[PDB]
Amino acid sequence: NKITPNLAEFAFSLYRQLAHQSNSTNIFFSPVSIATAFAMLSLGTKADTHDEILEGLNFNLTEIPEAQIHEGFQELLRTLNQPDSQLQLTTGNGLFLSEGLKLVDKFLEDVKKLYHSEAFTVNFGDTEEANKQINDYVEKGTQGKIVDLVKELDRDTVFALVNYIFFKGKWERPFEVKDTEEEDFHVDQVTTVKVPMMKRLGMFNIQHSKKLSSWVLLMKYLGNATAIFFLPDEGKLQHLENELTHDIITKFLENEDRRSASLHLPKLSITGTYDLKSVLGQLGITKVFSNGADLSGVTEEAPLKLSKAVHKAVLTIDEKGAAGAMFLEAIPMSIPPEVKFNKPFVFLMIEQNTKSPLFMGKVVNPTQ
Repeated sequence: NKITPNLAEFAFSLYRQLAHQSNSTNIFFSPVSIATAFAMLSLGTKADTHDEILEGLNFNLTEIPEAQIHEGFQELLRTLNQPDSQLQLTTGNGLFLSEGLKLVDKFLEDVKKLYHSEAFTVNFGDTEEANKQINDYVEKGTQGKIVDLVKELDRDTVFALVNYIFFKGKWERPFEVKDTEEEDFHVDQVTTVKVPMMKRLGMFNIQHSKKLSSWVLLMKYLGNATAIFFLPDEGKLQHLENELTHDIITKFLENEDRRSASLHLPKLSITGTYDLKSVLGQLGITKVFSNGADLSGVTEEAPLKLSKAVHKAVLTIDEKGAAGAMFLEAIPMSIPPEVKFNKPFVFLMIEQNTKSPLFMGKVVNPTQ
């Protein structure tokens, strides 16, 4: 897991930029899927174009050899795509290139073999049909979950990247649907809205963190992932966002102690759609999107730039997800603390093998 600290730093850098853009929107993105997509893209780039990409993913190229970078990503892809995965994690990256380009066979091999991704040739001279084929690929890859992803291409487009991911996890210790009820969600300190709220009395990996001024809940999925929910104390959301570090996360993941709690957690159906050109440009990745791009590993003779790059992540949290593991947790008599995720909170999903940050986000209003 040599690249996990870099991915964690990329997650935070990406998160802190989005939360600065808008402070009143649900955030949800996949640090892993975005970083995978552009590490794969870097294989077709050279010189500064290449270096800007890996540095933008929080890799110090003076310290970590590039072979270890791509080895880390491909080992991460090996665990996420096990055929016997209960993770129910659907992700894909599509490269759409102008059919008039002479593509380097080495790049297409690396994309399909090393990164298990997809590359398509399209006639960008028909800009509305190229857009349809891009949206059809995402809709077919998500079996109808993500529809009409790309809303507009510009006529000069010759190279587009789409990165999607959809997660519906199954809780190892599930909630009962009968106990889900409508509850208040404090969008601010004087305002509430009603949302469907799951609840369960059980033995939770849960603690209050002085450092973060937050409650910290860890719940395991069926499969190889854990969800971490951060509930900030009153007026402490910005403090929580500032203080998150990879080492603080690791200590939480090492704790296996359990205490009783009456947990209230909203059902969630949230999506995030991001312009990676704009977003990753703020993180230093710009030349690959500019006329000066060195994409000579993709095509040798003709000029090329990445004209379009979109990321869409979809999350569903509910009670269960297809029956009968039958865990019995023993609940002590004492009064269990009431931990209600009924105000803005942050969350992070972690791949259990690599400790990689599969997702990160913030819920400011479950029914936005």
